[PDB]
Amino acid sequence: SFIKSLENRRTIYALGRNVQDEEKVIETIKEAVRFSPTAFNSQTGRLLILTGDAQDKLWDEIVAPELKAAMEAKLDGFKAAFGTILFFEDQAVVKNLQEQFALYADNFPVWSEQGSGIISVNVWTALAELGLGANLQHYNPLIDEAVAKEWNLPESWKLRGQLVFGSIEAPAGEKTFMDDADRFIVAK
Amino acid sequence: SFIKSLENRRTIYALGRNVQDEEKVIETIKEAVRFSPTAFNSQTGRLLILTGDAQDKLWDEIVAPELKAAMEAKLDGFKAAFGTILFFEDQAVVKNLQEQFALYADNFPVWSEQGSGIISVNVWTALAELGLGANLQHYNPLIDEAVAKEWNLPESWKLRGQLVFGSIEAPAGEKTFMDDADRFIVAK
Ligand SMILES: Cc1cc2nc3c(=O)[nH]c(=O)nc-3n(C[C@H](O)[C@H](O)[C@H](O)COP(=O)(O)O)c2cc1C
Ligand SMILES: Cc1cc2nc3c(=O)[nH]c(=O)nc-3n(C[C@H](O)[C@H](O)[C@H](O)COP(=O)(O)O)c2cc1C
Ligand SMILES: O=[N+]([O-])c1ccc(O)cc1
Ligand SMILES: O=[N+]([O-])c1ccc(O)cc1
Repeated sequence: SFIKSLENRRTIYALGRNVQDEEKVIETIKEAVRFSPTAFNSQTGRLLILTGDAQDKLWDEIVAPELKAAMEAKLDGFKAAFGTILFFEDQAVVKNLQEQFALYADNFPVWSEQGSGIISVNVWTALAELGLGANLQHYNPLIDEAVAKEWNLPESWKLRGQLVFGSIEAPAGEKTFMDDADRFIVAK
Repeated sequence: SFIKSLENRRTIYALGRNVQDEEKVIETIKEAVRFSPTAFNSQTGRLLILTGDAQDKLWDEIVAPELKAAMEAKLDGFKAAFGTILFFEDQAVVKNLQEQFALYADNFPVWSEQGSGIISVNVWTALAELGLGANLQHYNPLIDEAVAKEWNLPESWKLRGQLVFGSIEAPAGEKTFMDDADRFIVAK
């Protein structure tokens, strides 16, 4: 059931590294992105998938100093996770679409952002089906350059979000929902 | 399989009205939105679901004249569908979040757009699981006011997309995919 899959996906902050099959996890991440729709089939999403030492480096050597340097002028729960999936949008593709179809120039950035949300939650949900939890963070644009430098990423990759994932060590908290009447109108 | 569900969702342009259980369709649309994540659980998405006479009115009395009036200075494939789901984002909620958390003021519009993509494709995919096809159009902002007037929608609902849906009358066309090596980087 697809609806059940959606419902199974939740924000999980308590994450560990009790992950049985890392290759399957990577395969599933790629498939979730692969089968996600994008305007003009532009496929503007780009991923950096960090685990092990790279996961440690991101949070200890990049995020923490950047935050501390920023503040002045506990992230250990994130580091404890199995990995982080950093989602970017390729601005070179966006810009070329704007040039090729000048009529829709304003739309491509919008559709690109929508596309980021799309692939982020599809991956999030696919991981949840594997029994893994995740949470979505936004330390961009603060960590952008350090991440690009560390992993030699093209300048055209615009960081949009970081999905931290791993074994579920504590359940999701409570969540409320709007009144249906306030967000759905059905007309015959 | 969630991955299979993703793969089953495709753009279908040839749509009909051979829909067996309209109530189940409506239920599924609501559930897909309900169980979609949004920043701060803000639930900014709003839907207008048109079928029957309303579906006819949208395309004959709103979209076509607006387009023709615009051009001067065939949509029948869309009208032939069973319905249209118009996705909006509530700007009143966005603006209140900007006020309540001024630090993240710039992020909420971005996260709202991402949220629109998210609920759009979750609905799209849930409909596909029911055996229904759909396609996603963008005649906003051209039809915005006419739609708001016709169905008495709040001014704060910002139209983002229109998902046309119905029975599949012809299969999806061919689609290509990027090289994995050009969009996924895995680091240990
Ligand atoms: C576009 C988007 C941005 C989000 N930003 C953050 C964030 O920066 N930090 C965080 O901890 N959670 C973030 N969230 C998680 C939401 O708060 C969470 O999904 C929502 O409260 C619903 O809870 P659930 O994910 O358990 O279903 C974000 C979710 C979405 C869809
Ligand atoms: C954010 C977004 C905007 C899109 N805009 C349009 C559009 O305006 N008109 C249209 O016919 N298809 C539109 N598409 C459909 C894409 O072209 C289509 O999803 C992509 O080519 C992949 O094909 P598929 O949907 O069969 O998987 C849009 C898709 C997304 C995700
Ligand atoms: O014709 N159009 O306006 C389109 C067609 C496809 C698409 O992905 C976006 C816009
Ligand atoms: O603390 N934060 O920065 C947050 C927390 C939750 C959220 O949905 C967005 C931002």
